[PDB]
Amino acid sequence: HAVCVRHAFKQYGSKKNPNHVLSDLNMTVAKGTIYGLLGASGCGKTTLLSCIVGRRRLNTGEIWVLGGKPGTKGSGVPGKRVGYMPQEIALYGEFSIKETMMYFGWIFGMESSEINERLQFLLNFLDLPSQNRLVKNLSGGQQRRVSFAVALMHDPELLILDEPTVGVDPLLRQSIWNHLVQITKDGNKTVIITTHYIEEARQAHTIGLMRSGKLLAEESPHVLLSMYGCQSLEEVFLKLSSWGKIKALLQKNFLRMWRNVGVMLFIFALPVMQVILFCLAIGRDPTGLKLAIVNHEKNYTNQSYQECSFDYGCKFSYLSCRYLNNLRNSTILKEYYPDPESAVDAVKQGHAWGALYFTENFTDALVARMALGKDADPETLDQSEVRVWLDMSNQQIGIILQRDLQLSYQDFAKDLLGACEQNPDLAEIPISFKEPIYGSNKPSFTDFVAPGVILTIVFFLAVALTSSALIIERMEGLLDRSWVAGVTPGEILFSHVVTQFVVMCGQTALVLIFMILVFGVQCKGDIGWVIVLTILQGLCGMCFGFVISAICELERNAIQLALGSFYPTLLLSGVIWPIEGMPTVLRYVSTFLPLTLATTSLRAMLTRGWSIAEPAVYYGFLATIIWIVAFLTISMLVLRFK
Amino acid sequence: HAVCVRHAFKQYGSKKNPNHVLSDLNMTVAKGTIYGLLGASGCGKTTLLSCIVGRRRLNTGEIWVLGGKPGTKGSGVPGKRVGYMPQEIALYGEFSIKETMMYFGWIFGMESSEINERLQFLLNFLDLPSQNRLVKNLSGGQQRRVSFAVALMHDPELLILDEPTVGVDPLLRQSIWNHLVQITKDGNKTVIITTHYIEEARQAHTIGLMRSGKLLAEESPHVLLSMYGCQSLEEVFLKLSSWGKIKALLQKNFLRMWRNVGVMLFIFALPVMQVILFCLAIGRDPTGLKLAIVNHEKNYTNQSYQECSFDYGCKFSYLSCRYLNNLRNSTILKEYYPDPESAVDAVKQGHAWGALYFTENFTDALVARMALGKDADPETLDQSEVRVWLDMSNQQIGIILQRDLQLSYQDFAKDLLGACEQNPDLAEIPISFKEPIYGSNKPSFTDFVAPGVILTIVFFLAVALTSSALIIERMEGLLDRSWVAGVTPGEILFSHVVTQFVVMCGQTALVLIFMILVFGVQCKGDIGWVIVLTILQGLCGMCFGFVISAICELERNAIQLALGSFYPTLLLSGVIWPIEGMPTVLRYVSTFLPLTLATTSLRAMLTRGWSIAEPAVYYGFLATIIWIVAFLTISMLVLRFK
Ligand SMILES: CCCCCCCCCCCCCCCCCC(=O)N[C@@H](CO)[C@H](O)/C=C/CCCCCCCCCCCCCNc1ccc([N+](=O)[O-])c2nonc12
Ligand SMILES: CC/C=C\C/C=C/C/C=C/C/C=C\C/C=C\CCCCOC[C@H](COP(=O)(O)OCCN)OC(=O)CCCCCCCCCCCCCCCCC
Ligand SMILES: CC/C=C\C/C=C/C/C=C/C/C=C\C/C=C\CCCCOC[C@H](COP(=O)(O)OCCN)OC(=O)CCCCCCCCCCCCCCCCC
Repeated sequence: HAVCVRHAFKQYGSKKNPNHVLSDLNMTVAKGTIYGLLGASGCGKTTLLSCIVGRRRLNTGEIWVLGGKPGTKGSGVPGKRVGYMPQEIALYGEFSIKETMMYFGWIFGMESSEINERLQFLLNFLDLPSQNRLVKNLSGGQQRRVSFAVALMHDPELLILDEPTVGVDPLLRQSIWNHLVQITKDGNKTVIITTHYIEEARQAHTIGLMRSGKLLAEESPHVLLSMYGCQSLEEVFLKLSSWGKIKALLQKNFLRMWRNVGVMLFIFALPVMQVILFCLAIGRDPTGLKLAIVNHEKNYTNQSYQECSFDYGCKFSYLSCRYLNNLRNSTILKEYYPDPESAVDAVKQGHAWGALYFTENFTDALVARMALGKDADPETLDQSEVRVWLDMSNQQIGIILQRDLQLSYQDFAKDLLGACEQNPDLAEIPISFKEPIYGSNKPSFTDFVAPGVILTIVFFLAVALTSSALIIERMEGLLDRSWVAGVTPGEILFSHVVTQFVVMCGQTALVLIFMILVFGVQCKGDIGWVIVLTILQGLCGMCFGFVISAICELERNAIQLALGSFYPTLLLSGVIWPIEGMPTVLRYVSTFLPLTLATTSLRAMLTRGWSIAEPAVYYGFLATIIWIVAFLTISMLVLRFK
Repeated sequence: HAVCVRHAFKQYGSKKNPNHVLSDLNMTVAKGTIYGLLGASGCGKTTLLSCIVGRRRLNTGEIWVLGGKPGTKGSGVPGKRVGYMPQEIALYGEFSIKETMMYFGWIFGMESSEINERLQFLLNFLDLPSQNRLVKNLSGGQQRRVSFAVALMHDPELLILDEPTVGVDPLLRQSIWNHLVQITKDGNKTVIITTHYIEEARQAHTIGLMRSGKLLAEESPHVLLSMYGCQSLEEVFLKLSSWGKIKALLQKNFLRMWRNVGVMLFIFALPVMQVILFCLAIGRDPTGLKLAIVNHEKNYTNQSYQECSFDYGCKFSYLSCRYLNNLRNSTILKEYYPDPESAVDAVKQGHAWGALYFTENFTDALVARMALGKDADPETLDQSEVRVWLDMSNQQIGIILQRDLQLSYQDFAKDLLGACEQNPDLAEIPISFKEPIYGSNKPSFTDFVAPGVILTIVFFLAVALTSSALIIERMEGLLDRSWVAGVTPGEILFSHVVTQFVVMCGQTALVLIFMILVFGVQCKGDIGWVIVLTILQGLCGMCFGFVISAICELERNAIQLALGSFYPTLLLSGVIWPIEGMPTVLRYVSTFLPLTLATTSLRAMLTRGWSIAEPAVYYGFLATIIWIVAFLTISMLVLRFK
């Protein structure tokens, strides 16, 4: 007996809306015959076929297919001994017909010599175009013909065809039925055809009519016609009551990316462009700021000329052009106005960032202030000071202008004394800053954000790749077709991890080369542990794509959940601002987030050179390991009940 | 004479590898009969039906349906004079059956009173569940029946049914065919039914067999059988040789998103949550910074207690506990260590950010330095100074620590004199900063990024909503089904712009309220023009969704195209860092980007209170207007050659 289903029962949904898809179903399929299964809808037959192949399980009843229970190692129901043609075209695009044949033959263990003979025979028999034509370039009928040829290549002892000829040319239909008759006759082969056609399954040696989840009758066609006395079948029906699989899967995964230029540009040319733009735009010091200078010790000539001239040695000739000489040249441009009212007006518009206004007696009052110290009259204290009106609406620019205007006075003051043979240490505030313990006196903001950009690119470009791949592959029956072919779920998962591991290693090479070698972001720590931490974040990101793909069933719902969690964690992990800004209550919560302790750990490796032994460094390695385990437990728990 | 087709030549390709989908094709449909079209594949017949309806145009020949050419004057072919049932289920999910019938009835202009009678009749006739059940909750065999009911409800004079009986129970197929032969009984009605199943189109009055893009024979079924002598048709086919339509579309647009809890949360609850997290974590000043104080003038008791006391009046008792009282209590936490080389070990680890180290001779050396002047010996200048070893690996924390330590010395110095009846102005550097022209002396970074975050949320929440809505509709056949109902593309586009405009107004109100009324972000300028500019950036975002949806056809390629331009534009529009830091060549390129000049214009209206008359303000209005027109032009050119 090819198949024996006895007292099959099946339920769907919850108790609120029970669905008795199968109820007390009996079925028998002998060896060497064709068994047509004609049903009204398209659900009971598909559910029965899924129970036969082993995908589903019966609530009550018994099944004996090919010798033993489906998928129990007592028989080879999922494997080379069965031939499956799904209702949908569960084929791979971007695959030539020859490549599809090779992939499935390797999955079935066929040698490459016989695959070519079978391919040539099937191409000659099924009226198909050249083997090199990609499947995505074919029409619906040719795609269905290729899907039918896939189920015939390994010569199984049980064929399960789901509407094999729905719109096939009538001559081709006749040839197909003749071939099925030839292979099934006087042999061990069996065919089980499921169709909505009532009038095509006349050549089936036994017909089973489905209704209300049970077989109304099951007899030979002409026997049914004679016994019920009807001219055609419709009148009778019109009654009022293991390394070869992994190698095959590895060459499929990499070839599914090479034929998508959009995918390669998104996961290999976007990080390179993102890193280039970040290192050129973020963190650098502003370097074009303009200042309106009103020097009343010199005559006004132009808005771009002042003839600031003085004597370098001594005698303190001007001291207003001498201060402006020490001003830093890279970030401040000098503009000249003849009136403090005319210079403040420029600031009130977008023509300057500040005003200076040296008074006409700046020199005399400044010398009389240093010489007569600790008892200077209020008149001197008012005529010897520079009056700066600043535009402090921008925080970072206001910081630079205040820093560069007070720092230039220190150099100016260290030049006045020292040119008259005095020590320059007399012009220093008692608060003296010694050599920094870490870093330097001129830090950069792009060194603070660089650790956060590296981890965010790797983490969230693996959530996108895994969720998209495992969802579009599951929705078109590609996973269910290869499961019947004999590919265990462990082998499906192993190949995805290896493929994703290699991809994330290429991204790590590109991101770290451009950040460090080209744009000169310092790495004072161990380069070996930076590579390990970046990769561990990629695996943690990949494990989050398992959660998303186990919850969401549509692409549009997965991207909302991926983007709905990428934004909040970016603003709480301290990538673009120090973690010390948040309140104490909000600082506790942010620590437990996936990327918070990993960004802190990477920032200490690069900016301070700390090793793995430091508590602040290995806390970012233990935090990723916990989240890898947590993301796997949640994903496994979701699949348990759903 | 309903449909006449003469010499209908239609071809697909680019004149290099042409596909002849149609050839010399003559076809006449007599009024008052049932016509079956029984081709093999599913593309030639579908192409012919699309030409008949009016969707497409031919290359040669004439098409004459119901009086005149389709889609032109002289006929009502696209409208209420035809009834179209597509090959795919083109129904709306999240719609009850009653709501679907009301929607399609309003499209055809029938009164809501007589829609009920048709609904009840069709419900009873087609054996369907209660009208309150959602379409998505129906099975696959009931959605086809609902589609058939939709195609039959307004009582047209020409029914074009595309395989209405795929998985229908025979007891219902008989009733459907009886209804079909009953309505078209010596009347004005015609049915054009196209099937792959030859045996079921026997009841049709006329049959046209299609092959290779032409009709092999077109005669009565019994005449076809008799003239060739065959018993069934299978052997014979073996031939080796406006208001009301806009109102209806607005209800459907506002009900599609109200019935999707995921969509409501993404576009209404995520912008609110994003604004809260940004205003609580980004831009604020660090607060818990710890310092390691070494004070050799006092005894050492604990790591948290030092018993610092002095005399407030005069005589300068300790002057090292006096300076520490002026330290800012908010940002600096004081810790005490016994040795100068022991507190540096705390900084080397993560237990502090700096060290202070007041010497044991600090009080006597400081009072002997300020009381001497310019003649202090080098020994005194070394014993009267505080030595700070800072951790400058963090740029932002390094600024606060240096600013607070230098500022506290000014308040300390301004307190020494003033308590001894001296002029406090004596303790000032000549560089004196007057009152800022714009802003205050303590600017906030979150005020710099807030104007850039408002525009980014609104712009990219419209690219997401517009691209997804217009891609799901087109790929599911819903756009084409309503076009045959008479809904002009002008009314589809007008009702979409209205739907998005109302949504972007609600988003603007939520973002502006949670930013200004709560969290107190300053708004100096006019609030009337802040709302206008924010909405104008929303319309530019929607127009970018037209370009994406007209270029991409799959869901996943629009996601990558949208994200592939979101990230590069964020790093070039000066949202998170001043645009003055970028190199000059990159600065010129960035000003032409969609969001650059708009962010600058909104920042000036918020932080300085500038009006529309300032060039820096209305340049952001001009750039948004120009990019709106450019985006609309690009979408039209793409739709021309595609
Ligand atoms: C995917 C996961 C990750 C993707 C790869 C990640 C690349 C690597 C990481 C890059 C980081 C490096 C530099 C970061 C520094 C940036 C500073 C910042 O972070 N700024 C902050 C603040 O400070 C920033 O301004 C605030 C920002 C957020 C703004 C909101 C934008 C939301 C939309 C984004 C674009 C559209 C995407 C299309 C999805 C369509 N969806 C839908 C489908 C179907 C339906 N339907 O069914 O209709 C829909 N309905 O609605 N939507 C529907
Ligand atoms: C970085 C990691 C951070 C944290 C780690 C982890 C925590 C654990 C993972 C936790 C995720 C949590 C809950 C997911 C649950 C259940 C979804 C699956 C059930 C059904 O929800 C349907 C589809 C999917 O159902 P689907 O199969 O596709 O539809 C049927 C198709 N025929 O869900 C969707 O769209 C969700 C769309 C998310 C919108 C993103 C913006 C969110 C803004 C803030 C949200 C505010 C919440 C307020 C609560 C209001 C309650 C009414
Ligand atoms: C904010 C404003 C920004 C800029 C202002 C703009 C002015 C113009 C905007 C122009 C953008 C438009 C069209 C671009 C062109 C053409 C795409 C559509 C044609 C055909 O591409 C097929 C499908 C579409 O076909 P599909 O529907 O998916 O398949 C159907 C199968 N039958 O496109 C896709 O793969 C989208 C996947 C995008 C990948 C993102 C990568 C981001 C980093 C790129 C790095 C540098 C790239 C260098 C180019 C090298 C070329 C080898």
